Amino acid sequence: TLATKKATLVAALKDLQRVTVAFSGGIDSTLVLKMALDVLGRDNVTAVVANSELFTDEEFDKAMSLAEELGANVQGTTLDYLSDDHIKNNTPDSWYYAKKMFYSRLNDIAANNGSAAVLDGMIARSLLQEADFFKTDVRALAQELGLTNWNKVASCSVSSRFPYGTTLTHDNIAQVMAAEKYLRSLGFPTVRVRFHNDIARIELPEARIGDFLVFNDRVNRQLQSLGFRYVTLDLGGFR
Amino acid sequence: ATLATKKATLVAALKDLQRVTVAFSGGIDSTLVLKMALDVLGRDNVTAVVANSELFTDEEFDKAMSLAEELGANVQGTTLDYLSDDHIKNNTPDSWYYAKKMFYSRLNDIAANNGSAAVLDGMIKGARSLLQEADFFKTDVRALAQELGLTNWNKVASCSVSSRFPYGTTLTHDNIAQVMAAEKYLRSLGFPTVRVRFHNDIARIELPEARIGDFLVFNDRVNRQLQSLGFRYVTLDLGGFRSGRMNDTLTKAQLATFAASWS
Amino acid sequence: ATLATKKATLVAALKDLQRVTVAFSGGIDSTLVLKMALDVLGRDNVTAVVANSELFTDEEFDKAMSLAEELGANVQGTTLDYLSDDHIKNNTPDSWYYAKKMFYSRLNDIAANNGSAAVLDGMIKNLKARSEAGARSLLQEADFFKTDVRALAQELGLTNWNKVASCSVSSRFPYGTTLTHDNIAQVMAAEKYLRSLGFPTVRVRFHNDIARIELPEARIGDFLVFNDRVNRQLQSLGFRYVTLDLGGFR
Amino acid sequence: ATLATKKATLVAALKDLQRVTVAFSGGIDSTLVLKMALDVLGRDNVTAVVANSELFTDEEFDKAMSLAEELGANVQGTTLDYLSDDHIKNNTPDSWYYAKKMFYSRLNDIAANNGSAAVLDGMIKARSEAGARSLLQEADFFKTDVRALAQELGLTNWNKVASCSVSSRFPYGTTLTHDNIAQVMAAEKYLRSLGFPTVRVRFHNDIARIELPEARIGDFLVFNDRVNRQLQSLGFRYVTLDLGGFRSGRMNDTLTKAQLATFA
Amino acid sequence: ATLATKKATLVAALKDLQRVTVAFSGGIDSTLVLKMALDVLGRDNVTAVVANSELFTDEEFDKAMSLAEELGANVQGTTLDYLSDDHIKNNTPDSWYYAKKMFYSRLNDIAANNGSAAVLDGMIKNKARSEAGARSLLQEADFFKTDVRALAQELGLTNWNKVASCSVSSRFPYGTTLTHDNIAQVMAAEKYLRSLGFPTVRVRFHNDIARIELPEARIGDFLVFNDRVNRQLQSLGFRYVTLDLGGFRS
Amino acid sequence: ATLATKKATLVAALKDLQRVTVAFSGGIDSTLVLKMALDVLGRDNVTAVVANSELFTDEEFDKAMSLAEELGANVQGTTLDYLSDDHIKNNTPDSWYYAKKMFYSRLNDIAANNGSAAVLDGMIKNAGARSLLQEADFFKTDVRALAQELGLTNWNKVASCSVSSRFPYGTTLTHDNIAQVMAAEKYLRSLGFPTVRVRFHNDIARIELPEARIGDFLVFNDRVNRQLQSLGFRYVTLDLGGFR
Ligand SMILES: Nc1ncnc2c1ncn2[C@@H]1O[C@H](COP(=O)(O)OP(=O)(O)OP(=O)(O)O)[C@@H](O)[C@H]1O
Ligand SMILES: Nc1ncnc2c1ncn2[C@@H]1O[C@H](COP(=O)(O)OP(=O)(O)OP(=O)(O)O)[C@@H](O)[C@H]1O
Ligand SMILES: Nc1ncnc2c1ncn2[C@@H]1O[C@H](COP(=O)(O)OP(=O)(O)OP(=O)(O)O)[C@@H](O)[C@H]1O
Ligand SMILES: Nc1ncnc2c1ncn2[C@@H]1O[C@H](COP(=O)(O)OP(=O)(O)OP(=O)(O)O)[C@@H](O)[C@H]1O
Ligand SMILES: Nc1ncnc2c1ncn2[C@@H]1O[C@H](COP(=O)(O)OP(=O)(O)OP(=O)(O)O)[C@@H](O)[C@H]1O
Ligand SMILES: Nc1ncnc2c1ncn2[C@@H]1O[C@H](COP(=O)(O)OP(=O)(O)OP(=O)(O)O)[C@@H](O)[C@H]1O
Ligand SMILES: [Mg+2]
Ligand SMILES: [Mg+2]
Ligand SMILES: [Mg+2]
Ligand SMILES: [Mg+2]
Ligand SMILES: [Mg+2]
Ligand SMILES: [Mg+2]
Repeated sequence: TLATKKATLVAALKDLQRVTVAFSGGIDSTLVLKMALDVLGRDNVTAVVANSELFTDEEFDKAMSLAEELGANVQGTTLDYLSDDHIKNNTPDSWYYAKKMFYSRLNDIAANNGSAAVLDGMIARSLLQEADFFKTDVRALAQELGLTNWNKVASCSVSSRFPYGTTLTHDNIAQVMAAEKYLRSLGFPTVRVRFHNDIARIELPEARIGDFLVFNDRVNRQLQSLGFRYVTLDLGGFR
Repeated sequence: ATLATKKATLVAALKDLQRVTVAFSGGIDSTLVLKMALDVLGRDNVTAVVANSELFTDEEFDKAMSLAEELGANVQGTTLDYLSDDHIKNNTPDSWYYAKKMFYSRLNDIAANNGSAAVLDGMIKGARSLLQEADFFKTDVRALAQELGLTNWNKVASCSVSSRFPYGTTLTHDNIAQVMAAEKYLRSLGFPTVRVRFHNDIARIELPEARIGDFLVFNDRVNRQLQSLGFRYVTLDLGGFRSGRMNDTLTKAQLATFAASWS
Repeated sequence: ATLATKKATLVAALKDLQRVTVAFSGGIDSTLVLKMALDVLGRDNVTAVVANSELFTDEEFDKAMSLAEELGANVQGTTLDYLSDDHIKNNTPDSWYYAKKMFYSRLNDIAANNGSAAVLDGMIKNLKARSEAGARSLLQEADFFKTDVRALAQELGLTNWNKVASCSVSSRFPYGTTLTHDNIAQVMAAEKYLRSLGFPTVRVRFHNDIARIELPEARIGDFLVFNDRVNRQLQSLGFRYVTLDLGGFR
Repeated sequence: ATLATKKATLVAALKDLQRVTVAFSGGIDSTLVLKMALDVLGRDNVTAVVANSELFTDEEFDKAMSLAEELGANVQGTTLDYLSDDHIKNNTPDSWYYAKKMFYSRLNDIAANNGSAAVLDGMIKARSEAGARSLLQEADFFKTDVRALAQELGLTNWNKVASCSVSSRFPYGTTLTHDNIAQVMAAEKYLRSLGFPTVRVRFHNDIARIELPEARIGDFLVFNDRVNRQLQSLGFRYVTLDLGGFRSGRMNDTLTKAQLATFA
Repeated sequence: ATLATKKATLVAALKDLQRVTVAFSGGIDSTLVLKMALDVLGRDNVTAVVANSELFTDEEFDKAMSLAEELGANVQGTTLDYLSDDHIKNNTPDSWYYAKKMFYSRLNDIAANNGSAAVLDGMIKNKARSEAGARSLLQEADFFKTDVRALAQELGLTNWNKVASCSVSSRFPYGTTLTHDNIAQVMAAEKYLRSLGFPTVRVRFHNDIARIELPEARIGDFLVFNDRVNRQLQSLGFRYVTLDLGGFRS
Repeated sequence: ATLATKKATLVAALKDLQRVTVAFSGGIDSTLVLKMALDVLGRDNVTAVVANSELFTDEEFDKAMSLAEELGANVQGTTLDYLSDDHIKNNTPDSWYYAKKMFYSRLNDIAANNGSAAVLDGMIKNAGARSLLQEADFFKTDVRALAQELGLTNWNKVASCSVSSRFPYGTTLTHDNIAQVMAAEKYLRSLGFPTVRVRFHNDIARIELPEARIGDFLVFNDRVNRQLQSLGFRYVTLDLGGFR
């Protein structure tokens, strides 16, 4: 039952005392943070929102507001992922070196503010995952707590827009980020502007490509003014 | 009158029954009944029963079983053999009634053995439909479900696969699986509301009209996929899913007459 | 041989016949036969005949009638009752021979009654019913292939002819399905309505209570604005379900 | 009767007249009259007149002048100011008639000054007021007889594109101006330039209401934004697409085509 | 500083007022106010008022009345005749203000007649209200949008009208006279279009023209309804039914 | 000037030349020229030459050979190797110049060897070759009018362009990369899109379509994607700007 799973989560937090919660602003880390606040109190919880080049300022700013809005003391940290050459040169194992810096930075903060653990929200401790929370358990328990506000856009590292072996730069990331942001603003929340030097190759879910046709000309000019020479749509669609 | 009066009628009927067996489909209506029964009578006085059958997907049974447990109910699966009844097997126009009889015979048998005073279902405006007795309309169901914190249920209206077949066509495991696989494939492309109507060698696909503009990119893949499942011709119904429900005043009048001409 | 030798062969055969009846479909081949008959024998000595029937559209008929007039021929329409022949009515693979037999029988009656020496059709080189009725395919006898037809038509200044290939409506019904006046009309009215929307190439395949519409796949995107009207229009023609074949044309 | 008799009637009427002024639009009908007039009376006895005006495109006028020259006729262009008549300028339901009145008046003036015996048009009361002669109609030509004789005469060049007075883009009672006429003409030309040869930009003050064949509306969506901006820069505040399309109800099922005709 | 400090300011202002009349729209803000008013003053000391009018739909009124009941408040509906004010009727750029003037006038009449010490609305930190002395307690306690959601969550509030309504006058050009008939026809058109799956829509009124505003991303799927939408809005009184090429809020 | 006047100028020039070799593409312009030459000089005094090459399609070549015979000309096929020239093969902005040199050079050899007085092509208004339509001031509208008057109706209506334009400047043309682009465009034309470019970007194909056609193309996305991948592209894409 959900009530049995919440007790597992309630009990696990009680044993840990002071915690540092890795907070993404999504529904999962939102549930963890609110449950931590409810059982341990605001003086014993630290919300950490990681800012970095591989994810959007909109997600960072949204998460920072939501943690404060949920009543947690919130702290920002900036990771410089591109200082790592594996990330900078986008190898197939970049993902690994990024996570190392992420968890290292939160492990440093937790040891430095007296936390007993770093917590995350995977379906470090994933107490939701240890308590056998499914996606549906997350929804019911959050509604029960009166939670309705969280970032519903699933973010993924911008390195996925670049081929392996391509050097990431500050300029490349900003160009892809602005292009994807413009496209979401047209009504397409799921999109990728895959970077191929002078070509942008846009990925949309195949079910959305018919609706996109009204925007062809505007997207072409906009992504050209961001620096692409050719703006194209992948016939295979998203993934 | 207000929702609170409708809720109070519901609480009162539940307490009077003491022990209930709740037929739980996973839709929003039976969820509210199940939630209310647990809350007023307690978990030891409620048995959630989910009927699994050949006419419905294992996906709906599994989803329903998990939701009943997640709400804190003891839930037991039971399997009905609808195709053992000749009216159902040959899909007569009253097949629905013998299916419902076989359904309710099974839940009354379960109720007698677990000491329940009644079988509850989620019918709204031998079994008891407390939502209907308390004058719940569809909007009342949604308001109390929101008030109660209920957010998980199957939001796609489930329907017996017999409706995909003409009256008089014999249902088989082969033709049922053929219809379900076609519907599962179409859902897997992003069309959660769809019907693959069976007409022997013709597949007639029904979509919400608002989605048919999106579908064209899949024409060739759906054609070839449904052919390998056994159809010779794969077609899209021009009237779409629930023809006439979206139409202007004159053409809903016209399509309703067309729909009555084949009564 | 040269186009000129083939043209000369055709001219001499026409001269020998003096008076002719041309089976005129409006297509390029009988257009060439008809124009040549006119040029060699004169308008007074040529009767152009367009057959109207239940298995083909009135639009194809009226178009041929106007085209023959435009070439300067006296044209007469005749009606065939193909469904009175049970071999046609029962839609077997050999129905088309009995259709052509009835067709050539009517043209021989017309030719006999106006004193023509032959019935002419536009068969070209690369048919039993034609020879058994004694009709002449002078383009085929003169070794005209399709490019010879185009070459002589260009030389004659012919530029207007019916470019739409006609097909008997019986292809809308599966083999063994009985043709009736009502089910033929139902398919014809349906296809005529769909063409009127801007789809000149279309098929309404008959499957009793199901209409299965075939469109060129490149046109299906345009069709969506018409879904509801086509659905209701074809139900009012008697179908229970109106469907679009996901496979497209043929 | 027979085609040969209809041609003879036409030839004789031409001979009885001896000198004519032929109203030449460039269409097939006035092309046939002009060719027959030349053949019977000779170029010195035929004057081709092409009327230019604000209610039609410059392309069609220039096209007609060249076509008459191609037939070997002495041709005169004349310009009409239809907007000087208040019925035309204020677009009343009878505006068309006063347009023809001004048209036939100007051609009669030309014919009287060059010594023609009649004005000829290619029609198959403004003519009975002016004295205009429709010799094809007096000889009972139908449309196919016009086609037969044009082919028989070896005519192959004429304007096959249907022209329509731009006054039809304006509601009755709306004042035509040089500006709003040019505004409508510029809009339709832009839409034709995108690949839409059958189109109307109906004028509704600050609104443009575009009529397209419905089979084209799906492809048109790729141009929405460019059309919106282009027609706004021509002076419309709102650029809209008629949901009923070009010639509403002509492509509707029987029930809803009679309900669309009832509403109108 | 903190939500708690802001909540405290609001609670004290509520206590100081003892008895209040709450202007309840059904939205999140006035939902927060009404819940705070009920929790602090008790159900006998708060009157929830939902304004019904021609410039808004019966559906939003029915939702707000029902929502106020769900919160456990005594709620009373009142009807405003916005069209009685000629500034509103002739839709000048100042129509909005004369509407709010009439609104706050009616709420003061109710509050004075039930013995309330103030009318409360749900204005937050982010006009004709101050020209009536109505109190925006969330605004005085410096509630921003995040504070409203933060406190609503803490109070267990999850149910409110999430669809922001908009006065139907925005469908009419400045200088256009609003009538009972043209308001109702614009409202029925938008309702019919919402019923097709377009919750964000505008039917702009231009006498005999309806100019429909849709999000551009929806227009590809909308084509399947063109003819039905065309005939439906003509049956409502439009002579022409059109789609704005610029989309929603062009 | 009237069409009859320009045609008369054309007739006189042809008579003046007596014997000509006509560079025949199958398009409307060279079709008009070829027909006028045949009509004025007779089949014995006209040689139609159709150039086959690696930069233009075998289909357009076969169509012209058929069209020349149908027009009543003795027609000769000749094969050019544009790629044997390094300027062409290395695809610079000067490639066109060497291509035209090689083209007119081969036609001059043919014309000199059969005794023609000139090579004729179909240039219209707006080298060692005569463009009689341009000298007689034919515009596109005059070409069509005279073509109709002559009863000409059959010609290749899709405007041809050297395949080298599918590759960026500085990209070396190969037999393989050309064939890959030629197969991709042929597949696309076979679906009903006679105007298309498959622009080559190594592992990316960038398809250009007339924008008016892009709405209908969507029913083909997956098949074009799969087909152009088996031809060797990794990503198959559509240019949002459309054709040209
Ligand atoms: N900027 C970030 N800052 C802090 N924590 C993060 C951040 N991004 C990801 N995480 C942490 O890592 C966990 C898993 O990350 P991820 O976003 O990939 O999965 P998720 O399903 O979206 O979880 P969530 O719903 O919490 O966002 C989050 O629950 C969260 O604890
Ligand atoms: N497989 C099933 N297993 C158990 N109970 C079922 C099942 N299907 C239907 N029911 C029960 O019988 C009632 C009838 O459900 P039905 O599908 O006919 O309408 P419904 O609106 O979908 O109901 P609901 O919202 O409760 O799912 C359900 O409310 C539920 O109580
Ligand atoms: N409705 C018809 N009316 C008169 N003759 C017809 C008709 N249909 C076919 N024919 C005659 O029979 C001949 C064969 O017609 P068929 O359609 O099988 O071949 P075709 O290639 O289309 O020839 P064509 O170019 O003349 O149309 C025609 O050339 C014509 O002479
Ligand atoms: N600009 C114009 N200039 C001179 N005459 C004109 C002009 N427009 C129309 N006409 C003349 O008035 C007659 C009627 O023209 P109308 O457009 O009404 O019919 P039509 O069927 O198109 O005739 P046509 O084939 O000659 O174009 C024409 O036949 C022609 O004689
Ligand atoms: N029909 C109405 N009846 C009663 N009060 C209303 C009504 N409409 C608006 N209001 C009141 O006026 C205040 C502001 O109105 P408005 O809708 O413009 O802003 P809002 O930000 O949407 O507020 P809310 O979230 O409460 O709906 C509302 O918070 C509410 O107190
Ligand atoms: N494969 C080719 N073979 C023979 N001649 C050619 C060929 N391609 C071009 N030409 C000749 O050179 C001239 C210029 O051709 P080009 O394609 O560049 O322009 P064009 O407008 O298409 O002319 P056309 O209508 O005749 O094809 C042609 O008219 C023709 O005379
Ligand atoms: Mg997340
Ligand atoms: Mg259900
Ligand atoms: Mg034929
Ligand atoms: Mg005309
Ligand atoms: Mg609101
Ligand atoms: Mg060419």
